[PDB]
Amino acid sequence: TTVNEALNNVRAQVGSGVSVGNGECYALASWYERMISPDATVGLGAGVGWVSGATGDTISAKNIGSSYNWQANGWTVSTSGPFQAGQIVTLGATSGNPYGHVVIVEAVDGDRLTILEQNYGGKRYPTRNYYSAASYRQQVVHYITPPARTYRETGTMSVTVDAINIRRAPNTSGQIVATYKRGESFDYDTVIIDTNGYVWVSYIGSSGIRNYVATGATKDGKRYGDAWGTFK
Ligand SMILES: [Cl-]
Ligand SMILES: [Cl-]
Ligand SMILES: [Cl-]
Ligand SMILES: [Cl-]
Ligand SMILES: [Cl-]
Ligand code: NA
Ligand code: NA
Ligand code: NA
Repeated sequence: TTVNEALNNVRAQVGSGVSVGNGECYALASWYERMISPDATVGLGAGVGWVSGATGDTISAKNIGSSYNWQANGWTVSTSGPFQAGQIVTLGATSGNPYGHVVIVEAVDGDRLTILEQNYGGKRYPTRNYYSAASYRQQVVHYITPPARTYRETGTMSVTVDAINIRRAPNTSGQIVATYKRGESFDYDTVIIDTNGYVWVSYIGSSGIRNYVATGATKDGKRYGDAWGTFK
């Protein structure tokens, strides 16, 4: 899995309205890191930090750059930019939240940052927001720069999000064939569980080609957030 592929996976969370992991800002970053460094034994994604760097056995987003051993896994940390696609970025504390914030940089276009984040404005699900880099950099603490189980199952999925893309491959740049909308139901014959990625369901489509539908995030082989529909 490349940075681009992990990033594409986070992009595909946008619009789901469904929390990754426990809904905190750092759950999105943790999932993202895990996709890039799936075999790390220390770090945020691995759930092992310096006990000295935290208080009350709680995770504090503003301290994520100093509470976890990022360079153990080949990541680099800086207090200076510039912003780059693929970075994890931590932000200082403000009125209301003593723990600050953490996000993922999706893209940079001139002064425009495209930011992927969870639980920014009470919205405890992944969203895409735009910011001015000249403004945003003033709140940055750290810039953190990066370096499937399959089985048969005959089931029916009922979709409980606005829409899910249908794809020709089980990855998030497999280009859209169509979508399934909220409430709609469809049959599948195969389940694919990314160790760190998505639970996919799959079937052979009308034109004889196998199709794949993502149904929610996975981390370390288990669902990491609510499913995007119900199953029976
Ligand atoms: Cl320690
Ligand atoms: Cl360590
Ligand atoms: Cl701070
Ligand atoms: Cl289809
Ligand atoms: Cl096929
Ligand atoms: Na690794
Ligand atoms: Na998708
Ligand atoms: Na494709």
